[PDB]
Amino acid sequence: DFLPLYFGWFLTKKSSETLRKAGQVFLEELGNHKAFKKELRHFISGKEKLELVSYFGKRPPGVLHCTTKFCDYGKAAGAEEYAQQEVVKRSYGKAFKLSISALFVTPKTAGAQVVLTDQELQLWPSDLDKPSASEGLPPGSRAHVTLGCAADVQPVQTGLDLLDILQQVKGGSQGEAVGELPRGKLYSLGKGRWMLSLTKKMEVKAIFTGYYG
Repeated sequence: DFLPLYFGWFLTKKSSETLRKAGQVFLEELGNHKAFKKELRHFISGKEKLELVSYFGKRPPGVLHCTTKFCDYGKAAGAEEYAQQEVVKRSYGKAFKLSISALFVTPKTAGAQVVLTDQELQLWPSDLDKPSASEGLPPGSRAHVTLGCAADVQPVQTGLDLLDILQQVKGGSQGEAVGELPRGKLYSLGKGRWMLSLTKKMEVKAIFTGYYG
């Protein structure tokens, strides 16, 4: 009896359209921003302008999601232990509201930061060999929605990318906002990394369930 490929919160059609459009507008605004344009060298080693919607060409086709535990049908470490928790079984098929606090972009991925409630944090995995990228950071900090990936990148990168962006804000290194977009303040973390802090947290609805490929 096998597990899904992964468990996660799957956004409603409506919420996915909303966040998807938010991400795309952000990519069109970021790519046109003069602060971004003057840093293109720290972005692509390739003078004309980069179109980020095109740059992030591998995108989710339909509904968006926030992954909790990648299971690979039970091949992944901790997959069974995770799937067996009462809270997971109990939460299966239930609606949740997810709060997105920021949109981000690196040379590798574009995504949205999810800020989990403590209830939702109960559905966040407690891995038995923790990532040194994750470590130092409050649990669930890795929670995100993938918006796009560059050609050579696997969408699991997005999470590592977000933890990286946050490792720096932990060291108070985000620095001074270099711009004001209609939705929030634009931060340049360097190394091709960008973060938009939303003035107002987007709220999205999603169903907690398992995806089987």
